[PDB]
Amino acid sequence: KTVVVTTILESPYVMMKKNHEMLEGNERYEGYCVDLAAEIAKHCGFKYKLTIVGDGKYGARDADTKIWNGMVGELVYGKADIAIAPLTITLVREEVIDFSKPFMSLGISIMIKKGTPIESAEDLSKQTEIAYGTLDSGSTKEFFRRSKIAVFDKMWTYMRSAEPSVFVRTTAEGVARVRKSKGKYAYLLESTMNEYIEQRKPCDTMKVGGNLDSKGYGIATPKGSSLGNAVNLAVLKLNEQGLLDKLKNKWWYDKGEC
Amino acid sequence: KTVVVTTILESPYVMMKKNHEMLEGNERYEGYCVDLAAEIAKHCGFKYKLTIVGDGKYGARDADTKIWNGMVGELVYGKADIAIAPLTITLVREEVIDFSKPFMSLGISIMIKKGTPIESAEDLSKQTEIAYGTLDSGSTKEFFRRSKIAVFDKMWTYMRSAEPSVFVRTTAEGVARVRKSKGKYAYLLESTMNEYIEQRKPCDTMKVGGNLDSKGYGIATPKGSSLGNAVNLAVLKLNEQGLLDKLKNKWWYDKGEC
Ligand SMILES: NC(=O)COc1c(F)cc(SCCNS(=O)(=O)c2ccccc2)cc1F
Ligand SMILES: N[C@@H](CCC(=O)O)C(=O)O
Ligand SMILES: N[C@@H](CCC(=O)O)C(=O)O
Ligand SMILES: [Zn+2]
Ligand SMILES: [Zn+2]
Ligand SMILES: [Zn+2]
Ligand SMILES: [Zn+2]
Repeated sequence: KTVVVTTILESPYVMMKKNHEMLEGNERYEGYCVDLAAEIAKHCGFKYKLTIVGDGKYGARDADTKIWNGMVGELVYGKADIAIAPLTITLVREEVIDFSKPFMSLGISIMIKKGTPIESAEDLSKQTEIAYGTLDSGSTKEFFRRSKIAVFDKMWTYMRSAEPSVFVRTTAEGVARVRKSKGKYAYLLESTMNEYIEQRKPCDTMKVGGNLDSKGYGIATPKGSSLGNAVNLAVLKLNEQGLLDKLKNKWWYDKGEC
Repeated sequence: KTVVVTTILESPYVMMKKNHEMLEGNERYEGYCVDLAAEIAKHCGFKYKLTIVGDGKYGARDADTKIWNGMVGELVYGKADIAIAPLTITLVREEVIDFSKPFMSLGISIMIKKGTPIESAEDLSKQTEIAYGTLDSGSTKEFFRRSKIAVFDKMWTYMRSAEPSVFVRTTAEGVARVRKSKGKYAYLLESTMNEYIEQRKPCDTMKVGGNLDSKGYGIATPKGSSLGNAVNLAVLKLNEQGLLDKLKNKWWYDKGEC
């Protein structure tokens, strides 16, 4: 059976090839997770189809209904067999889906427009002139809502009540807002994405301060999928062989234009 | 039932307290893994006894007999219920034991005596005046014994054939060898241990170069153990509370004396 892979359009993980209208199926896409999907499928011995998550979301549970959206939702409700995307391993997600060992490390980080007078999360929390926000329906927002760490809870208190809204629906929207706002919007997003964007034209953003936490992305499968075990062994093999490092280099740094 | 925890004397993960005499059982020990064990035990709801691996090794499989030694062997042969130690997640181990998601990241690194004229692994490989080696029965030696990277394979060819032997039985022996060889021995070990030692008196070693790979330590249980699931959930939770970040600062940065 063709394994249905859910993923998300997020650079440089999955992107539309420039001539994708003349290509078919998996060939329409390129990027880190496209290359990785090919390798996981080869080492696990399955055929597969890449499908972009319909609602364009990573995955969170609605607080009132308790329905999961995004890629998590496609797995939970049986629409996809596997997710190969920059999907963060979290405890609440682990209650409903399974994750491989992580294939890439990351932490929450701060993106500013160059010259913004902020060097840290503590800096951000202590002022109001520069607004700051995070992506909707993702692990970064949930991180702040739940955190018991003084500085991060102070940030949550501000963000949840800030008007106009400081949350964005896609990473690209957040990045554009940073670039537009003349230094008055900072964006909280994962270090991997922050680092990619810093090396992309117009080279007008940068990552400041240390990461706020330390986690990783995992390949996710529905609970009790037969695929879980083989996928995990494939991730370990590819790490040890050096593939993951090679792919990071290909899509981040060899890709660099600043 | 009291859970038998296997671990290994390795700073700053598990150390006999200087002062101890009036202490018994688990109380004799201190360290990152000692603190982590107490947290895992509290979140999983079990009592436990810390035991130091009998053969003082992490664990490797004998090529001729296929018997596993070290902490891995203690799990495989049913001599302990769980290992809580800086035990590297590897493909060959995952075939015989289960690991939690990683609780700490590390990479292979180079330790020199300060002033040694080496800045990289490439430097080591291209010369012969300065000897170099690694720990026996651990993941670092296997890394080299398997690597296809030109520089690392060149290092392997040298190390496996060097006389006298460049391999050591314990990390402490490796560190002593660096300290007392006047810059003529360099030691390959994990970044975590290297960075700890660099901030300890006599402050005469340092980490040079970047890491050679990127991996993680996991909590290990015997295949199919009934502890596995609860332990993984606990590592997830401790990470998201930040407790793991807190213990890292306690045992690395608060321990600095240089
Ligand atoms: N390519 C790689 O080597 C990346 O793999 C790793 C790794 F080896 C270690 C870590 S430590 C950070 C926490 N480990 S986790 O991401 O599996 C996690 C996430 C949330 C709760 C508990 C544990 C990270 C990597 F990505
Ligand atoms: N990687 C995140 C999405 C990005 C973010 O939340 O910053 C997740 O899995 O939800
Ligand atoms: N962490 C290693 C031990 C130290 C080393 O090999 O450098 C292991 O689990 O085997
Ligand atoms: Zn391959
Ligand atoms: Zn004593
Ligand atoms: Zn606790
Ligand atoms: Zn033998």
